[PDB]
Amino acid sequence: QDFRTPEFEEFNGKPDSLFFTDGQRRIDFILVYEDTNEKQKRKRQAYESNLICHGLQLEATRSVSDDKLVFVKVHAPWEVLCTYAEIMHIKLPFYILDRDSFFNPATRSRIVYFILSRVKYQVMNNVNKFGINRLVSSGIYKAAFPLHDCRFNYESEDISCPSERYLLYREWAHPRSIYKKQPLDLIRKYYGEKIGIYFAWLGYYTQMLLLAAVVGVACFLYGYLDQDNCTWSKEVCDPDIGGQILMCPQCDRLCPFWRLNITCESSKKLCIFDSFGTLIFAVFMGVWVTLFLEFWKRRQAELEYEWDTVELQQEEQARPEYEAQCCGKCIRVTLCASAVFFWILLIIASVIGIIVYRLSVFIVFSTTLPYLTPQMATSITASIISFIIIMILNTIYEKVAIMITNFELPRTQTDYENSLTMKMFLFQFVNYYSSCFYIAFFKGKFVGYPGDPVYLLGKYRSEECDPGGCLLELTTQLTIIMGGKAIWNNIQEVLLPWVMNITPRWEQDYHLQPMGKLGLFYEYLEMIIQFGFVTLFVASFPLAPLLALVNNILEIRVDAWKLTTQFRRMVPEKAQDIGAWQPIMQGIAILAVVTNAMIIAFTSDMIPRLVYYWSFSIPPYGDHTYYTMDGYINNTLSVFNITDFKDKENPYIGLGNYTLCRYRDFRNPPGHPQEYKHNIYYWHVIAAKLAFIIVMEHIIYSVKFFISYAIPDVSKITKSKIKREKYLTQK
Amino acid sequence: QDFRTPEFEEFNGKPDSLFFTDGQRRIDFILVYEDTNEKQKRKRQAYESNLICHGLQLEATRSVSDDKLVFVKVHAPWEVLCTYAEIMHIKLPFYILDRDSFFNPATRSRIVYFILSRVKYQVMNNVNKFGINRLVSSGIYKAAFPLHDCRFNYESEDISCPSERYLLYREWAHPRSIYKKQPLDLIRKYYGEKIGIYFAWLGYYTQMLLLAAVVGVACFLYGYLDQDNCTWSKEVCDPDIGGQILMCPQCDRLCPFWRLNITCESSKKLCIFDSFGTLIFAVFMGVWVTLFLEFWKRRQAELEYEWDTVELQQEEQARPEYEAQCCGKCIRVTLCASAVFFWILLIIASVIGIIVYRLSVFIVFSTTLPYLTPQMATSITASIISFIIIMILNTIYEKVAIMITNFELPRTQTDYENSLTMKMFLFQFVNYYSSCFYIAFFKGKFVGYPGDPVYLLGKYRSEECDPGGCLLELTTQLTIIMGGKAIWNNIQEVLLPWVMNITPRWEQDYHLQPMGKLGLFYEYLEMIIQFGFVTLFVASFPLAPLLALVNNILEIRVDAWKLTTQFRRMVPEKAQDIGAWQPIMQGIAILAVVTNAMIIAFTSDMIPRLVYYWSFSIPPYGDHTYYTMDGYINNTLSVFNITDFKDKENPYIGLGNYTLCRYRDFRNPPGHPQEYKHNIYYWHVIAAKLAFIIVMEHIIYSVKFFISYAIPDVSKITKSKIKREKYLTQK
Ligand SMILES: CCCCCCCCCC(=O)OC[C@@H](COP(=O)(O)OCC[N+](C)(C)C)OC(=O)CCCCCCCCC
Ligand SMILES: CCCCCCCCCC(=O)OC[C@@H](COP(=O)(O)OCC[N+](C)(C)C)OC(=O)CCCCCCCCC
Repeated sequence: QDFRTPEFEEFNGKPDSLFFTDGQRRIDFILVYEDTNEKQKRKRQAYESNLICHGLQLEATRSVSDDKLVFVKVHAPWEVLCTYAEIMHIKLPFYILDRDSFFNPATRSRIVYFILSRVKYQVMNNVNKFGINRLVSSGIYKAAFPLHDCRFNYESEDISCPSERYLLYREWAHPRSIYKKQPLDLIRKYYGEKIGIYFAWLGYYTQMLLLAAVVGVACFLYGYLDQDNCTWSKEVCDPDIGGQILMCPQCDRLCPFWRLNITCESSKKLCIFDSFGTLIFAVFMGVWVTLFLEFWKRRQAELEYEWDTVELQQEEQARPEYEAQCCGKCIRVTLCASAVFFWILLIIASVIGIIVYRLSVFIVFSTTLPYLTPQMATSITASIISFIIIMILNTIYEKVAIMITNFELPRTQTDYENSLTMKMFLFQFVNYYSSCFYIAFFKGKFVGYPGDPVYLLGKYRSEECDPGGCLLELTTQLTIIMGGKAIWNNIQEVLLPWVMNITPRWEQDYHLQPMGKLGLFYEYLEMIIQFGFVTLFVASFPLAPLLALVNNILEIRVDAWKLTTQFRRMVPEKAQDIGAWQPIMQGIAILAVVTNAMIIAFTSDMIPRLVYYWSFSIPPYGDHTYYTMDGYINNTLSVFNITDFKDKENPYIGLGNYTLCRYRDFRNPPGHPQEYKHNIYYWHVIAAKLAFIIVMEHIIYSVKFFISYAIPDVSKITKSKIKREKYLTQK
Repeated sequence: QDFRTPEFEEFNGKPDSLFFTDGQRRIDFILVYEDTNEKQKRKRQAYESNLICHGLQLEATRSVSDDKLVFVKVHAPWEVLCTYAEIMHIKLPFYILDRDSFFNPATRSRIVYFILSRVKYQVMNNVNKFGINRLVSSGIYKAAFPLHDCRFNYESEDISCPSERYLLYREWAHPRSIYKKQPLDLIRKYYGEKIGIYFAWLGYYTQMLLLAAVVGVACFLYGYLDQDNCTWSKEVCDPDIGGQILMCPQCDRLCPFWRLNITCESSKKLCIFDSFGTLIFAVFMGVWVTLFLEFWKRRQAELEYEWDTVELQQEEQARPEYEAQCCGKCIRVTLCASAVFFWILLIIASVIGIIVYRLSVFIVFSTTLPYLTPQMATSITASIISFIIIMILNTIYEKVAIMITNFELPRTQTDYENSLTMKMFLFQFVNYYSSCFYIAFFKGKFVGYPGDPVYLLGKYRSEECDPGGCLLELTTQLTIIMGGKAIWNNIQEVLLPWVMNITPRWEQDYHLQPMGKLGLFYEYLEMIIQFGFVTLFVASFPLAPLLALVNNILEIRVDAWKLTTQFRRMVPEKAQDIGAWQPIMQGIAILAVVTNAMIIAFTSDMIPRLVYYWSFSIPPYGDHTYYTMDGYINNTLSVFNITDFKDKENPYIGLGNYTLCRYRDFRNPPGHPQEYKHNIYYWHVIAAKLAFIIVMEHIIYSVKFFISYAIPDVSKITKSKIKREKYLTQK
């Protein structure tokens, strides 16, 4: 009730003062309020009473535009600065040249934020009810933000203070400054080591993506230049050889007998994407991943020394919702785990809907066709509809997961962000990569011969793949999803405000958007999901690091322009690493080695070509003299006489005027004793596929272990600097 | 020259005083010397001068038995105790009840050892030439040991001091106290947290080996009880079926045509060791390994809290050899790496000598035979000769590796122990497990059909395996090596001093053996090598954890009796973990998952039995009705008509009066078009083997990752104790 703030001067002489009316002390925080309201007014006055009794100097100012709002300028004198600096253990370099400039205003802002989080506001209905975040959650204060130095598109009128926001906008956040390196010490000094380590991680990720994109475009150029040497494509759309294959139908009855002449252009793309260049690129990408992780740990330790992020934390004060709300926690985490499991089953049901749509619209496209084949058109529209489902479901799960982790009770903001990180990454992982996993590993891998086809649930045959392989469909789906997400983000964040185009400093900072309690987390998530698209399916097509590099180069500058201009100034924090995203990245790495090996083995369909080249064109099995690839299509596809194993009994007879069809499997001809069991060539191919998985997995994992053992976790320059600062501190 | 020690009292009133002649101050160290000698005498007197000038109180005593030796009792007063306790940051619990008993004499001994390592002994030929270890390396002091409390087999005569060595011998080191648990706080308090963490690791290793041995003897009892249900053994030594197989010869000419009747007893053991019980045990042993590592990290963090081992280290003073001796370091480490690579190539040449011996003595045993077959006798004598070579080579490499790492120059004792650990573990690893790796993975796996056998170097055919499999020979080799090492250590350390069966305290402690600069390191190495025998080849036979448990139970007590009675009292040190042995153990774990999977797949020969049971006894391939195992031997072994592919041209004709032989491979009969290429059954078996490797490796590694994620790295009780001590220290 007593000890009100010093009353309003409201002079508004300079538009950007960043100082009190006496001009000798600097504003650190701004607290905004308005004026059943009498007890809240007593509450605010008691908070300011305990605030002045703690030692912070205060001032009021009524707003010149809207007289309901009152702005409270908060300054910390030097004494409480030294006491709470010794309390929270801030590392310092020494310079007593200016007491005001000894602490940069980021450090002053986090000191005043610690003081505002410690102050009790006298409400003892529940005893010891304290906090500034409780006041803005209760609504008696609207915000407790610090101030920006100046406008971004102008110069600070005060020549005393540095116009650091203008310098950061001119050198880092302008889109016509996209070529310059990020000034990382300015970003750290102005925004804290939680934002600075994010932008350092993003710049380093951009450099490693540049390396991977250079090697990927080299391998893709090798494939595109060596697309003429490929023999099986030239054989499959030779009209004499592939035109007379007469492939067996794919659906039950409503699909006609089709020839293998039609897939030529498809195979003319497919040899660019399943060649030896993609194998060399995936074997490179494993080593690139372990280089990425090891040099990230080196850069993280270098930032840990240089930005002194290991300073001692506080006791991690609980959330105001957890203080205001408080076997039960066990059934709560069980209920939220069952909810996220139910949502994962919903996205699996969406994938099954994509399968059923693929079958039905393939029948429709086949009957409406009389360039692009019906299979490629079916795959393209399926990928489009699928990606639209991905966008709808990830927005809906964003809202639902916010509500789910708000339903259960975490203790602090760290545990809240960790639980939200876990469930959000789990559904974003499954939601983005489940369709690609089904295309790569479970599409056409379980269908039988046309005499006894397999039925998944009855009346729906499992979808058959093209005789070249399902790698082109996986490439189409992956490119559609990744490019659609990149174009969606570059229309939402970049194109929208670009196509859209006196008062004091605190009033200008009020008319902005706060960053939120999560902050950079969502942005982090995008890159992590993008990381999986770089890493899990890199053998699908090698041009994914180039698209990721373009999206990352634009993402750095759109995050910079969002953070400098759009968002309010946040309280600077300390962070030694990115958080849970580094264990998530290591898990994605360890899984994606296996995923790349299984994409080259099962999906890419180059191991049958290698086995036919080395062991099946030889006089024990083939009529050729030496190792050669011609005659691959005629000796690969199995022959089927029309003898249904089975009650309709007419899948192919009603439209068939030819007695013999061919199909993509490795089984015996019908004249054989074991007429439709698996051939010796099938088991040769399967043994070679699993041997390739074992050899590539063990070689890549041993190389990654040896590289992680050979590269030190911290650089020699950083060890020398640590030794030098220890030796100078000891004296 | 000045400030000599206070002169000799030599009263020798009590045999165990552990106090000075005044009786108020406790002896902490004993420095022994004797008396071109004049400069060394001046050196010793200058060392004692700087010692008394630092503040330590000294006393001399001439020896009553041998008058050349002089014993110097070293006491630290309370002032220098507090100053150097604040210097080296010793954690304390508070009790000023006795100033002498505030620091236990282990802490007093390590304080006085720090002081003796800091003191400069005035020799400024090379400037600042300092250390106590330099004096005992130079020979002017013989030793600088602390004192034991009392005799082990008697009670201390002084009722003031606790007879802690007698209590430790009575409760921990006596072989008639083998059933009691180790008193770990007494071991830690008396011997430092370098010995205490070793014995805690050994006791915990014994408990986990007890668990693994219980499950292993359960699986072995399942195999031994279910040895009658096994069908292929009953078929192979049925005289009607296996007696008429007439297997094809193994060597070139001097091996006769042998029948498969002879292997019955061998197969009667082999079904005990390749059954489903060993597969279940290896799948269990992966989870047991990750449980071992996770609960070891939990116990290590619990000891880290309880024994405060994380206290701040000093600057890691260099070795006296490195101070006395000092592109060059690069060529030195290159030369020592080439030396250890040359020695590894020598042990590979010894393995090749074992191969050549196996072939030649199999010919000799086959010609001298007219129970045990010649193959089993050949394997047994080969394992005996091999194990003798292992013992000779590991002793010789122990001496050679000491000389090699003494040739190159490490800076400190930590780097010296790490380099010796690396090269010693590398050769002990290769030396112990190379013969077992060759038996499991490269024995009989590369031999062709008897028409075109393979020659490794010319005139020597690669050795063929028995049709049951090489798992019995691997079991024999593993049991011989492990039991021979255990019996060798229990004859050398245990049986030898057991079959072998006034003066002051410092004279009794002098007539002992010092522990050495390496200490427990060699003992550590044995358990680590034994750990590989528990882990890498556990699917060979499941009774290896039982033998390891017996050897570990005896090893705890022989290390206790060595350390309490035989060895001199060492200076207590601090250690947070075991050292390099924990990364070495994690590497052995990660390798041994793969090694167990490849032992079950390639060596165990149960995947051909499963494939014949499920897919080759069926009317597509077999004459049987349902899944059954009878007819495995007749339908498994390939048939060979005598048609040599090839200049001797008579390997089998000279002793052969039968036109048809059978051999252990999966190839076609001679009437086939592809007469001797690999069968469809071969590629089915190979694909099933590699699928088993992939499935078991990914399942075991995912289970190990999920268990390492599910179990916390530190216990909840230890977190509560850390919270409580932090909350009490904050007040
Ligand atoms: C861990 C993260 C991603 C896991 C993805 C699982 C991949 C599953 C692969 C699969 O379904 O293959 C099953 C069969 C069929 O072999 P394919 O060569 O696909 O036969 C169909 C191709 N063809 C129509 C031209 C004849 O192949 C086999 O019989 C070999 C089975 C080996 C499976 C190993 C999976 C690892 C499980 C932990
Ligand atoms: C990493 C630590 C330990 C590594 C140990 C390496 C193991 C090598 C296994 C091996 O040599 O097998 C080669 C062939 C032969 O298959 P087997 O079934 O052994 O044929 C001989 C058996 N038979 C006489 C009854 C007919 O089998 C194959 O063709 C499949 C080759 C797959 C090799 C995977 C090794 C991983 C290398 C990094």
